[PDB]
Amino acid sequence: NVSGISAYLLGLIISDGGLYKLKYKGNRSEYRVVITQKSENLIKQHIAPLMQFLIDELNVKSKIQIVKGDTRYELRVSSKKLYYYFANMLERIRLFNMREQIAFIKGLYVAEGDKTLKRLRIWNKNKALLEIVSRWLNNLGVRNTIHLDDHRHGVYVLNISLRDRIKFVHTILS
DNA sequence: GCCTTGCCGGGTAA
DNA sequence: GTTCCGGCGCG
DNA sequence: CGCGCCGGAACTTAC
DNA sequence: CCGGCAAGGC
Ligand SMILES: [Mg+2]
Ligand SMILES: [Mg+2]
Repeated sequence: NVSGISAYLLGLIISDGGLYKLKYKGNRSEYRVVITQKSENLIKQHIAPLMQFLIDELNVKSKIQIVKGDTRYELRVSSKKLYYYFANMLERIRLFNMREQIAFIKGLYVAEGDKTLKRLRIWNKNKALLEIVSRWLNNLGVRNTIHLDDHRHGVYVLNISLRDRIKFVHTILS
């Protein structure tokens, strides 16, 4: 159970939130696992109980916080343990098994994919990350390309070929 | 001649 | 998305 | 005194 | 993220 939900959550974190090691007025600190999202409902209904499931399984004692901001809501767990659990998992991403790869790619697409489904695309500034995913998708028989989509901000796009539309949607999304 | 997809500019949602 | 701010508890 | 959870949100920009 | 434009192939 745990590996799949972890990879999915990491997907969301990487793309719509982040992992933060903080240093405050002497000499305090904080370790944060964050996912931000426009919809408070999606955070409470879908994301938070998955995070809560993981927290319980890992015996993390921190609580899930939901903080209102100007433009989005923030799901935040303040936990050194959870922070390293995800940061280490991120470093070892190349060792993911198929269940984890599929969950992670799914997270990526929910967070930052072409949601219109007329085109199948994933955006990110991290080319290296997209190239891992690109390799995974090839082994799943999903052809794709990576190109610099935005010369302003250095944002690359991973475009999934519509020739493999069906296989992508059914393997990754459904 | 239709589809796919590279390219790019605006602008919310991170 | 990121890192500032203000709290608090703990050894 | 040094570190780590809590709650907020101004500030900045990648999708 | 979105979505219009258009250039490149069956
Ligand atoms: Mg992102
Ligand atoms: Mg998003």
